[PDB]
Amino acid sequence: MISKRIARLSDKVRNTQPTIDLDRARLITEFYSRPSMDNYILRRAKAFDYYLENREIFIDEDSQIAGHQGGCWEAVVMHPDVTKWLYDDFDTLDKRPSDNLAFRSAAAKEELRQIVETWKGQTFGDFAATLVDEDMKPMLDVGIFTHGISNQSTMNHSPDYDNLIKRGYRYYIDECKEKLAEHQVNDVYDMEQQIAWKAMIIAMEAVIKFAHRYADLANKQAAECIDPKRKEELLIMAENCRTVPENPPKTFLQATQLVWFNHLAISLEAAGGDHNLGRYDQYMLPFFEKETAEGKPEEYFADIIHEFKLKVAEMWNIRCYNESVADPGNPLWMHIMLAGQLENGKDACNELTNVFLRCMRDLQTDEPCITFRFHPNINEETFRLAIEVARDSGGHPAFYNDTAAITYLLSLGFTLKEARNWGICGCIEPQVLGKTDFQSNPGYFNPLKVFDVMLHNGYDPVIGKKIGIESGEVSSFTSIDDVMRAYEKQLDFFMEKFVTLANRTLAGHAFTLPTIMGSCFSVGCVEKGKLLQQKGSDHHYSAVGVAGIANMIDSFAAMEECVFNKNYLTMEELVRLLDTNFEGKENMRQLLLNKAPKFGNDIEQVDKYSYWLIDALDTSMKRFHDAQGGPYTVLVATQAYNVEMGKNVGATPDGRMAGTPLADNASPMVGMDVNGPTAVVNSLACCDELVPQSGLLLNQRFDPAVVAGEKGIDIIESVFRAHFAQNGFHIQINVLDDETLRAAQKNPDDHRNILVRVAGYSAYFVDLSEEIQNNIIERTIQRGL
Amino acid sequence: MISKRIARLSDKVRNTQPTIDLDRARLITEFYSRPSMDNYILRRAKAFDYYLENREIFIDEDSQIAGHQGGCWEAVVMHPDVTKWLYDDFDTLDKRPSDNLAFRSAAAKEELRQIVETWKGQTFGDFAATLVDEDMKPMLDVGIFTHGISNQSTMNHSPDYDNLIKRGYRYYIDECKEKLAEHQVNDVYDMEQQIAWKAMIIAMEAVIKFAHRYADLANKQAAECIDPKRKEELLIMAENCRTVPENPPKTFLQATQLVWFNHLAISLEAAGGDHNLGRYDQYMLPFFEKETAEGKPEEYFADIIHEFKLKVAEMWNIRCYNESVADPGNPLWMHIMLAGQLENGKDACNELTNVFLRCMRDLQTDEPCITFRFHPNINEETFRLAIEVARDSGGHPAFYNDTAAITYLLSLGFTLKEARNWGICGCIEPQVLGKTDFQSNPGYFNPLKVFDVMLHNGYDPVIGKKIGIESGEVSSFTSIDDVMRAYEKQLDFFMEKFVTLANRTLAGHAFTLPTIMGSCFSVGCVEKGKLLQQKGSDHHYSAVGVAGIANMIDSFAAMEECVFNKNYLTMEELVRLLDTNFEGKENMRQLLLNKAPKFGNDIEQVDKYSYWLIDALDTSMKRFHDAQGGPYTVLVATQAYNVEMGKNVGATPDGRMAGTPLADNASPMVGMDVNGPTAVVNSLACCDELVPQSGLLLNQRFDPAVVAGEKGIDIIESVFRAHFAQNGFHIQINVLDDETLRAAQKNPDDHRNILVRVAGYSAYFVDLSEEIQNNIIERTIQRGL
Ligand SMILES: O=C(O)[C@H]1C[C@H](O)CN1
Ligand SMILES: O=C(O)[C@H]1C[C@H](O)CN1
Repeated sequence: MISKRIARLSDKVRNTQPTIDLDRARLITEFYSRPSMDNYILRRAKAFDYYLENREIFIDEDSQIAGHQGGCWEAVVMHPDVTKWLYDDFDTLDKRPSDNLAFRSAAAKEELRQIVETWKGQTFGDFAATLVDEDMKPMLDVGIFTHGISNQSTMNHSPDYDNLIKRGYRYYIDECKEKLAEHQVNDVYDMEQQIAWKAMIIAMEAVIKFAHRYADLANKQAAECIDPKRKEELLIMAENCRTVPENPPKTFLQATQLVWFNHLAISLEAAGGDHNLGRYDQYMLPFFEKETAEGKPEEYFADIIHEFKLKVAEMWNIRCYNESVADPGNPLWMHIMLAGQLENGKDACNELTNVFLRCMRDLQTDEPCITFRFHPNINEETFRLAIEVARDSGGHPAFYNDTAAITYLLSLGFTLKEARNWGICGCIEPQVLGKTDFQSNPGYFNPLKVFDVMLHNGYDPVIGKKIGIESGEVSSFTSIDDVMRAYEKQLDFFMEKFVTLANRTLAGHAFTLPTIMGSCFSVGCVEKGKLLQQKGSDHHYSAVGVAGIANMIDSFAAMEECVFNKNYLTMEELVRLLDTNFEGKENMRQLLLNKAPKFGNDIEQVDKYSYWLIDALDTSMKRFHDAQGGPYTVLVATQAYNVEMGKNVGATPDGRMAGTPLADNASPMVGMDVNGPTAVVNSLACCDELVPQSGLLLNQRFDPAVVAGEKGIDIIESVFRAHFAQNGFHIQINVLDDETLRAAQKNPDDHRNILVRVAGYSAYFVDLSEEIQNNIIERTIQRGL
Repeated sequence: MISKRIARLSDKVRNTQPTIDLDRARLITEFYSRPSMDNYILRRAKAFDYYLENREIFIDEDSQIAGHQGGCWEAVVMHPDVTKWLYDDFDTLDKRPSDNLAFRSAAAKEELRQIVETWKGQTFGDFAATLVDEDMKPMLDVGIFTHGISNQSTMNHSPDYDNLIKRGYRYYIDECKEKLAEHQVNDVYDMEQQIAWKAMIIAMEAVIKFAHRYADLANKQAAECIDPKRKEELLIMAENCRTVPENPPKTFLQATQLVWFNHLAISLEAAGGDHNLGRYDQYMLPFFEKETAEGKPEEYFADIIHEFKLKVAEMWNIRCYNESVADPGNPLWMHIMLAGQLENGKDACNELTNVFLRCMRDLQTDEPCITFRFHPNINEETFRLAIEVARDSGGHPAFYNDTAAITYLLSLGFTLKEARNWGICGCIEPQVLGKTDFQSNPGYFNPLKVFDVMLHNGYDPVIGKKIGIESGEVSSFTSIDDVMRAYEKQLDFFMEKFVTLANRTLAGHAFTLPTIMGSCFSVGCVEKGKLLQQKGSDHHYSAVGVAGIANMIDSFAAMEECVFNKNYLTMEELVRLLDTNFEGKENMRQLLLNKAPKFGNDIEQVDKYSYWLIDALDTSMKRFHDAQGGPYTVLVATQAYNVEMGKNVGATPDGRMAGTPLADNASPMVGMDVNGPTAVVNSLACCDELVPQSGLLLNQRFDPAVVAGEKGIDIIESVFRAHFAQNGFHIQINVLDDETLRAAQKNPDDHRNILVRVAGYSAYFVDLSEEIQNNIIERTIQRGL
């Protein structure tokens, strides 16, 4: 069904081999090699300007929208200034098991040399490493927590697109100028406001210059164009790129061209991801409505949305070799929000919502993450449509409950009107578009490794050493309640090592690594004259990535029913069994696995511990604030860390074997949800899903035959609405066969469009490692409920 | 009668040609050329270490103290990273008319030209240039004021030698380590403290490593040394440099080695000067007594004090070609304080004060400036000795009244015990040693130029632009009071412009240019974890250098006389008189010249205006605080700006002619004090000399025949004590023959040791330009009072 233009654009994205680009690396390295005493924030604006002035740019034949990250299709942009892993991990850059990257031409050496070696020891990531105390290094080694935003900028940019779409850069530039002219330096620290406004001005004029570069390219190409239809596309492009982003868009294409330009510019200034694109069906609606009444047909807009979506799919955010194994498929976590409600609470679904969903019906892209906002008065037509496409084309959208999200946000200090205008930076975490500086990556926390360390009263078998504290020798435990307290004591100590590292790191950013473009249109920054790292936003909070709950819940139900009720074994016998990885006593392993109930089967005796753990985690981290004064929130998600962190957790009492992967995110352990998906969501409702203010990341998988047709929607819609009626937040669907997934393993070339939801992002199954593929195939296939 | 060793050392300093050095310029430029995202304060510290690990060093055979700025005698260390003037003024650098410098090879181009080109547009001075508003540029151009600290660091450092000499660097390193260990980063700005302590550690361990380079070098020269006296010196030097500044010195020579290392380290980290050396006769006394008890003769200390004084006289602080002619001779303004009171108010003189004065009797060096602290209980021997030496030698103990300084410092928020430990950074401004961060260079202010603009109701005629405001039309002045109210409005306008620019600049240092070493032992910095620029000292205040006062006083007298009293002309006629430089009306200029009283002759009619003017400038600047929260204070001192600011002021009503030098500093104008030196100090008594906190700089010359014999060290007291009882602060004399200073121009190489006090600094007359020489020769010669 898709247009021929979109079929070629899609093909270029999906099939051009991704090549490492040296434009940015070369030009940034040359700018920072000019000695300077300019203040480092002004220097960084000026380095951004210099890079956008000299980098390569192309306009592909089929493109109606100007701009790519590179000067060729599928360029992979580099950040040797920020990323220290580009030194340690350099040799595997073009041999990865998750991220197919190639050099263009054995200018692998221009980068080995002239650049990565030149930066040795002086990258941002090298500064971040100096903030890690000696005791923390074993903690990081065995995977108790990770050191987030230590090789990326603070990322997670949420531009005020609702207002930017009406104003254009020149509005904010003039604001900074007006701010600058009435501002007095009375105190040394007042220079901060001067630097911030100036830097933001320099950077906004930089992007305008960048757009004018595409306009001139477009215009030269137009002069040599014989096809009248293309000649007109290019004169319209050149005209668009002289109008926008500097000025308000006049047309639907200009509005998309402004948002893309701004998105792209943010992507290139600093290493990082997770920037959102706002509520496209909302801020775009005046343009669709106007030009539609002018005669333009639905497909005019469809092709633009498709090119727009493909602009994002082409982007990369390369991470250290290790984050690329646990984040396989390279999530950008760049959301577009659809549906939800307006300020006054009435339905926000519109015609453009449907136009967009019908595009996804015809062509799905790995990114962006499409975030569909359910609410009680959601248009039923539109809701079921979104269900249709999640099952059919597969991949998107995930589904989100406005009533749960607005509760989280109000509990975080937002007003009702603000809460109604929420989106995501990251996997699933709610936030108020345009007015939040959400830190999605302080790091991850591994409750199960902490438990492992508690089962040995502070020593770690894996790396053999004392890294925790004495929470209590295991023989002294009278009850499940006694071991709960011993855990809470170990959890409290490690939660505080982690928050110390995270607070230190976010503070260091404030003295080394700005993000100017991402500040410009975050509400607060221009008004206060403070970039994001200097507390520019009115709202900061940090989500702790809690790597799973299922294994902890199950190993605690297993200890209660098998150690303290039925007394099948003391606890010293369990550590010996666990230490010895069940070598021999595999009869006993089956006792723990079958004789005690497992999470996700709507079994209150195991389900009671979900409430307990979410609560201790919330309580433990909430005795601190982050380095910008905001709360620490609970998020349950592992991405591929269930596998990678699992590799470092010995045998757990739930029956899980040493080094085997954990459950996936907040879902039950593989094989244990034997009672259908209404029971899985019923189990998650014992967490008190109004508590974790940055969400429970939930994966569900259905057999495509059983959820076929129109009654098949009714099954999915029921499972959904039942989740939401219990304050469920997020639900995420794969409608995929066990057999269909092995066919793509044996014959990847014939199944290069099966799109899987991994965690809070989607990826092409053939792009994923074989180890990660089998971990997605192990997921439970719900046959109904 | 001075030791052969001190004669040789003296010759090596006084006669080796200053040659521009490229170690710092080379090594620093090299370092800032390695790209780095490290924080710029940490980077500076590491830059500092790197330079100290690779600069050339050398040890003269006649030296017992290690360390020089260069690897040869009289090296001139360059600061291309800071000084913007190095580009625009490169060409004249080696053809200067009051500096006299030379390149060794064709390293003019070799390196130093190419190095400055590398830095082009990226020096600290370039960044400071951005802080000047458009409308301020004409004001700078015609010399209404000066952009202070725009090509230097905040400088003006004042180490806590009293404690340092007892603790060594290790004490402070360990205090940084302890504080770091306790410190939590709970807010982003808490990282400031981490960065401060770490940078101070790096910088102090760098100076220790540097000391070791000298130990290793001295040891090496010991073993090849065939003379057992010099061999023993070298082995002492080596043991010394393994001891200081890391640890508390144990000996007079070590205490001196420590002081010199610290001073020298500060001078090399960043451009600038005005660092004081403390009360040497005080903190050194325990070592002198213990070693004199042990049989060391006076001559042992006399030769260390001499070499130490020469170590400082060898130093350079190169300024731009403009400052290079208004500050002729390269003032370093590095004071050693002598005498004064102890904490309890008792006389602080001791044997070491005399030993020190005896050295100056025998050998005077241009720097350090020596400030003798007089007070009502001062030892009569010591005081009269100090006078003798000021007379029979390049006058160096200038004289300062403790009662007047302790009054200034009390009005500045200091305690009585604090104010007794006072010294100078700058020319004459009082501060509390170890506990003050005094800005001696916010910039100068030209009240006479402001007066010009007032006479033209806001216009500057030379440039024809209305750079000021509407003071009022001169044709409307009913009274001398009307003119005074007019000048006040103009003064307020330009004073606010000046303060705006100085405040912005001092803010600028706090985001670009640290002074780490000078922060280390400033009380407050290590305690608070703040370098000086981040408000580390408990006391910051800023002296506005007011370019003279005499011409203003005389002009207002001349106007009250000839315009308003005896109606010789009207205000419009006076203006035309002035706009034409008195052309064809020399009768009239003689009227204003002689029919109206002048300043410095104890005539109340004119002297009443000195109170009004000093009050107006104080009141006007007290509307504001500096950027660190401290007050602005008045410093009446022209330096040699009376020539270079003179050239931008038209004829004035006191009879001075367009382009003509102003009166020098806080003195009366050439020719006007005709009634003796005792009357000049009575005239300055109508200033109310308790009001200019930071002092009026007073120059007085005497005919050598008159004040000879003991009826000089009896008649000298005379004019001294009567200045002090009248609350006089500063009384600094030069006793040159006037016929001696003319013969010393025809035979330069024959009067190479003639040292004149030229505006709070002191220099050898055969090192000044002719224009600055013939102007120093127009100072009133007093034949007695
Ligand atoms: O690493 C990141 O980008 C964030 C994404 C997710 O919200 C949790 N960690
Ligand atoms: O320019 C300077 O270095 C200071 C010195 C003295 O206080 C007058 N101004």
